[PDB]
Amino acid sequence: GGFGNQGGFGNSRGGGAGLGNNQGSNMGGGMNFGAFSINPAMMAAAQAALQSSWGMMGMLASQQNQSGPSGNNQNQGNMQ
Amino acid sequence: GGFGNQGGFGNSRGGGAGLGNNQGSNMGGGMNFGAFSINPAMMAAAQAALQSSWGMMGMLASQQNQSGPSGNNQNQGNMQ
Amino acid sequence: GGFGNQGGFGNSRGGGAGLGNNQGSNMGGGMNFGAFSINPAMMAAAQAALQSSWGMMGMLASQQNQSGPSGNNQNQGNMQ
Amino acid sequence: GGFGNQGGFGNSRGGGAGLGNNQGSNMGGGMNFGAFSINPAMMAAAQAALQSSWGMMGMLASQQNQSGPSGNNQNQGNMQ
Amino acid sequence: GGFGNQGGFGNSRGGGAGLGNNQGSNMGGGMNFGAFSINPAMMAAAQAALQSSWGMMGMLASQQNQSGPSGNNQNQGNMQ
Repeated sequence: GGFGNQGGFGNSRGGGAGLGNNQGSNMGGGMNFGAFSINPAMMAAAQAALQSSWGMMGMLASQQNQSGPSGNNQNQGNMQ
Repeated sequence: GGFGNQGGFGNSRGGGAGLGNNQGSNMGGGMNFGAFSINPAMMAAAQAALQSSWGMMGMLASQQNQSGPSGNNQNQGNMQ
Repeated sequence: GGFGNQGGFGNSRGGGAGLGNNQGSNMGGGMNFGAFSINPAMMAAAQAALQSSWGMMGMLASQQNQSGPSGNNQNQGNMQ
Repeated sequence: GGFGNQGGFGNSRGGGAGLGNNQGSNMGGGMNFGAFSINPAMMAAAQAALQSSWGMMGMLASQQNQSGPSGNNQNQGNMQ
Repeated sequence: GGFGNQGGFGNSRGGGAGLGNNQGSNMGGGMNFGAFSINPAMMAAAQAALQSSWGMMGMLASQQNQSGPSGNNQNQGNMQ
């Protein structure tokens, strides 16, 4: 019942793996995630823009504006 | 019943693997995810734009504008 | 009953694998996912634009505009 | 009953594998997914544009515009 | 009964494999999926545009415009 509720996860002998119950939100743009593993190796590189939105009885006569990244330089070295 | 509710995951002896129950949201644009594994190896590279939206009794006479990434330079090294 | 509800996943001795119950949302544009595995190896490269939308009694006299990524340079190294 | 509801998956001794119950949403544009496997090997490369939409008693006198990626350069190395 | 409902999958001793119940949505444009397998090997390459739409008592005096990817360069290396 009600409005906009979200239940719990991983309880009462929890188990499994994943991503769940996201409303109006953003996940990424250069990110690594590792749990319960042996000798993981991960590389990520991103040039990105992300925009998101959720509205109930709302988001009315409104506005959301974004200009992306422009004109940058970046250097990351080695890992031996 | 009600409006916009989301149930829980991985409970009461949870198990399995995945992605579930996303409303108006974004997942990606350069990302790695690894759990419960042996010797994983992962590479990701992205040049991207993502835009998303969910509205009930809402999102009315509104606006959502995005200009993507322009004119960048990026270098990532080796992993030995 | 009600409006826009989503049930839970992986409960009460959960099992299986996949992607389910997505409304107005985006998944991809350079992404790897690996669980419960032995010696996985994954490579991904993307140049992309994604745009998405869900509306009930809504999304009315509205607008959604996107310009993609333009004019970038990117280099990712080796993994030995 | 009601409007726009989605039932749960993988419960009460769950099993199987796949993709289900997607409304107005996008999945792909450079992506790998691997669960419960031995020695998987995966390669993906994409140059893409994806656009999607779902509307009930809605999506009225509205607009959705996309310009794709233009003029980029990208290099990803080896995995030995 | 009602409008636009979708039932659950993989429950109560679930089994099988596939893709089901998609409304107005897109799946592909460079993507691999592998579960419950031994020594899988997969390669995918795409240059693509996808556009999709579902409307009930809706999608009225509206518009949906897409320009595809133009003028890009991309190189992905070996996997030994």
